[PDB]
Amino acid sequence: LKALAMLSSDALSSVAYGTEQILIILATISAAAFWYSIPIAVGVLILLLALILSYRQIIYAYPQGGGAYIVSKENLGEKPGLIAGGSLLVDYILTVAVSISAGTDAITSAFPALHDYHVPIAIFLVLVIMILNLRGLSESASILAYPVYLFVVALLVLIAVGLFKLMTGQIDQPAHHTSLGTPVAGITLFLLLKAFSSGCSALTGVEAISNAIPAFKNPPARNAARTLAMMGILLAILFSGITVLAYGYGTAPKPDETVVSQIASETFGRNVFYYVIQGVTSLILVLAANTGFSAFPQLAFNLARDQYMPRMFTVRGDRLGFSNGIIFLGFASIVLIILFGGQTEHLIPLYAVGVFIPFTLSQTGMCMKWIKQKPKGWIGKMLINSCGALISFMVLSILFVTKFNVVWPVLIFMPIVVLLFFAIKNHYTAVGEQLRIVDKEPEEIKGTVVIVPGVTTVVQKSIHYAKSLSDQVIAVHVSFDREQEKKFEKRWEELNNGVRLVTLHLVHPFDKFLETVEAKAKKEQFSVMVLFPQFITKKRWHTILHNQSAFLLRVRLFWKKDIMVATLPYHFK
Amino acid sequence: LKALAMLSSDALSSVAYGTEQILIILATISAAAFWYSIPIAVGVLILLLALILSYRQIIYAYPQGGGAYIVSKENLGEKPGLIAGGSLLVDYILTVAVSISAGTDAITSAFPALHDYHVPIAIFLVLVIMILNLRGLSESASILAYPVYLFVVALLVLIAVGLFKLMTGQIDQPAHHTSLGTPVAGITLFLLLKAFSSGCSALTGVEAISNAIPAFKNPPARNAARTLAMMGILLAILFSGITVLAYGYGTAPKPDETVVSQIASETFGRNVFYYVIQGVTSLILVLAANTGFSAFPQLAFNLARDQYMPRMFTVRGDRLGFSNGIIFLGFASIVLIILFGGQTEHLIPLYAVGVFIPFTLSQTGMCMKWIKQKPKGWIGKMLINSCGALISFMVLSILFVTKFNVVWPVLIFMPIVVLLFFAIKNHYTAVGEQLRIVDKEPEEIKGTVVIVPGVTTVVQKSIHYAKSLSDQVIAVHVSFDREQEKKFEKRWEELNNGVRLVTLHLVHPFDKFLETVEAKAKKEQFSVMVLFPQFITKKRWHTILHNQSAFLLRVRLFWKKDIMVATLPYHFK
Ligand SMILES: [K+]
Ligand SMILES: [K+]
Ligand SMILES: [K+]
Ligand SMILES: [K+]
Ligand SMILES: [K+]
Ligand SMILES: [K+]
Repeated sequence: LKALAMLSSDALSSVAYGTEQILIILATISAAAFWYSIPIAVGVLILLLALILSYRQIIYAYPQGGGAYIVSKENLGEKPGLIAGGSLLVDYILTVAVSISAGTDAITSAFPALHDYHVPIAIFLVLVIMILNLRGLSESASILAYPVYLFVVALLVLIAVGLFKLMTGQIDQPAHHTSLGTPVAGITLFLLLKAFSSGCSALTGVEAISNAIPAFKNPPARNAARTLAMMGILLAILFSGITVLAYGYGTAPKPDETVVSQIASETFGRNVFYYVIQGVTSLILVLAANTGFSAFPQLAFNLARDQYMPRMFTVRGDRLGFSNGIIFLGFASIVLIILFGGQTEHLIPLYAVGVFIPFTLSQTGMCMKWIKQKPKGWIGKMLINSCGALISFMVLSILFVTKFNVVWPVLIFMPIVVLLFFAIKNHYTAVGEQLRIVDKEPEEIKGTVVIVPGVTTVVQKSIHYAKSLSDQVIAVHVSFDREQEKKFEKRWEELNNGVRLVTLHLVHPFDKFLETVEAKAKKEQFSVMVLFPQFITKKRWHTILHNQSAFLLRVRLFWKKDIMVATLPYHFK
Repeated sequence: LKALAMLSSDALSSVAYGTEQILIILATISAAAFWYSIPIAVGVLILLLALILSYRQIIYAYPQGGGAYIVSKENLGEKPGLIAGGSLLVDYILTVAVSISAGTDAITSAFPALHDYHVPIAIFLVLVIMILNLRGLSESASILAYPVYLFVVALLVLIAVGLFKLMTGQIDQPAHHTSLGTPVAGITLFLLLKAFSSGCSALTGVEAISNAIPAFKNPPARNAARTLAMMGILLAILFSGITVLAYGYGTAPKPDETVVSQIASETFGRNVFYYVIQGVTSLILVLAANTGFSAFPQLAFNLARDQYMPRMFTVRGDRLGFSNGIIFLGFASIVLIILFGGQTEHLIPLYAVGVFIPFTLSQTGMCMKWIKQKPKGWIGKMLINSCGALISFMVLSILFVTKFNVVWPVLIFMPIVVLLFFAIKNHYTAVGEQLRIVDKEPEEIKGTVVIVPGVTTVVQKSIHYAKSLSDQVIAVHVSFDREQEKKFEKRWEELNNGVRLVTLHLVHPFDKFLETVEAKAKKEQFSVMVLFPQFITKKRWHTILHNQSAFLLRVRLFWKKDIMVATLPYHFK
């Protein structure tokens, strides 16, 4: 069909948290008489129109379509362009944190008795999304694509009946502010732009369609651009309908419920249809967290090349770093939920800074790319991108110069990631310049000893493979607290074996024996090799509790020694 | 010297949380007119006297001295005796959780501005104790032994000056209840015994001196018994002094501060000496969490024998399961802090149930051991242990029949641990009966092939070791997205090599090639062996980002195949 839902779930889920909650909280904490919801909503829609035309330009200029990092690096260089990668990391961590925190704030308003603990509902929803991305690995075409349609039709029919109730001359909240003009004391243009900055976080979703272009099965232009156009107009009318209903009634920002909850409550009764609205909004915020997890590894893959991430992300979702990426994203999301509670009123400036550093850098890089050449309608596209850069930059600077008590994790976390990316690049240059040389051949050692550490079928199998693979093999076993080691040697010899054994009488005597046999290795020009066994079950749960003592301990011991180890599996059946 | 501090830190740290906070909370939530602090404190001291004489009996009967599990198993059997192990696990998890939660509740009363977030101070203190037990591994003789002395002398001089202020005829809180008699309506004997149960958790520390007997360097009897006697009398007079001061003033249980904070505040001003009391009480609660971590692995070692835990705990602190034990204890402590907040008002019945299942089972097992024989003063020791069992059992049943909204993790978590211990014992019996047989020798395969997966110094070293160790060796390398594989074979051959190569054109073609070469292994009676390289750095941080793609992926691939692998280290220098 179409399948725009895996990206529209990140886009149009912001009609619940960063729209009326944060904006109306700032307007009430000024003077408790708000009427600037409609002009700031129109200003946010104007900034949305600027961003959707700028990303139409970026998609029409890149059919490859990797947005917000590749353009920044290739049109800014190295020291910038990489900060776009760091801020997309902060945006991914915070989109799963903020989407889950607003999901719990919209699920502890249908059943408000469990609002005492709602930090450990957030960690539970992060954990079930992390599990269903790890072991389930669904990525299906029904569960990820039906609730966005249900949400759009649900909020549409709610906006229809709510504007119908606000119409036909009926008052449904007799307390109501003015309509036109009537300024209120204690309100500056600085505070109005403060509310415009904090309420600008409704449009943090178009980055998802600019960062997840491929698998369209058509020409890339004129199709994904029109998908982005439909998503932009749907977010526009949805956010405008929710803010015109919240200005329509009283709708104070109560510190236990959201704004869409109060809209549904005073619109269509307490509990008849209201439960499907809170249900579908919790589901949509959960799917937005899933889109954050799903769009992590494309950034990780675009940064693994050019030697900035660990190298393991080069396979693009063939399960190497997808596990480590999912675990890191979940752990940083959980520690941010813990540091900020299940609040979704403090994390919104963090998430907006994390999404409006990449918009700024992407627009500046597109501006420099359009100032490099003058091909086709030059000054118009240049002014569109530069004005978008200006308005995103003033949004970032307003969100940074205040709320500085919450955005200290960005100022800490960004130079750590930039310094680490520089260190990984320097390390891979040093490895590529020290390694990849032309040398000679070694001694051609022509002789190898095989060491193996009760008389057991696995022990006799491993010592048979030892005698097959080499000669002069040595069996050892650690002996303590009794006299049975002489009895063990006795029953060994007169039961099965005739091979050589040199027992001992824990780590320290073992590394002493290995150091002595390494002393009998260098001038003798003969190498050394230790063979281990491994017990392998069938039920896949007994990976623990069988071999993870000797294996882990002696593999930890077997560094700085230059002795090759080997494992032989038994595979219990 | 003496060094009783590593156990007295768990014992006499309970003068801050489970003494006046919980007891006075229950007494005020009845009727807000409490005078039953003194009789319930005397009843708790009588139960302390019973427990200290019963543990003097257990220590005098066992110079080996492993308490609360070994006596329960060897005098009750298997299905009981093991529940003592499960409840000591719940007691260790909850002693680190409750000690850290009371530590934060006593550090957000000296500087109360940071009382907004005090769940993430608890996780930070659990993490710094987990780190200082993992990598630091201090176990010193000054940092773990000076603050217990400082705490005892601090609370002693505070109790001295506070009773001096309550004396010399001066009122320091003009609101004061009655002294003798004067009953209050809304108070039953059921609620008085409820307060006795919830306030019985002051004496949850003598288990630490009953579970950590050795390293005394003397005769075991008459020395550790007198150490336990001094600890018992110190907890007795300390808890009695704190409760007589809290009855001396008003001392309501305010929901932001502790009881020792209000005692110090109305006793010796707001901030002159009061900061050293809150400092030393936070330090002592931190050291009690450290004692929980330190006394985990002795239980783990007494349960690893007799085939109930994973086998890796047999070395008794030689760093095998000490890491996994510390990580599990920290993770379960953190998830209990998260589920219950930084409250230390809900977790106290959980921790008291977790400490009063083992006291009950230990006293019942000692009673059956003293009913087996009639050696020396039979009926007196029998009645002492049976009365201790009765009073601990009624404390457990009162704490279980109410506060059932908080002790559902015990009723869930205990059959899971008992079922898992039964499953591990059954699994080791099945392994011991299927393995350890007498069989014949295999084919004596007499021929082995060596497989190794750019032309590199590590590649040429590994292929030289391959040619040295065996013949007919095969080099493979995965080839994709270009034509250079023919160029790679070309430059391989006319640059250095003359060995055999069979290239291919990710997991699926690799396991196809391994399945085909395994098909060329069985009727041919020749085995197969894959050699890997490993890059080893010097700075110890580059364990990641070098080899953890191919190693992890293909070792995951190399199950169900019966093919021995081998790693060869480079060790960058
Ligand atoms: K979202
Ligand atoms: K985003
Ligand atoms: K996104
Ligand atoms: K404690
Ligand atoms: K204990
Ligand atoms: K303890």
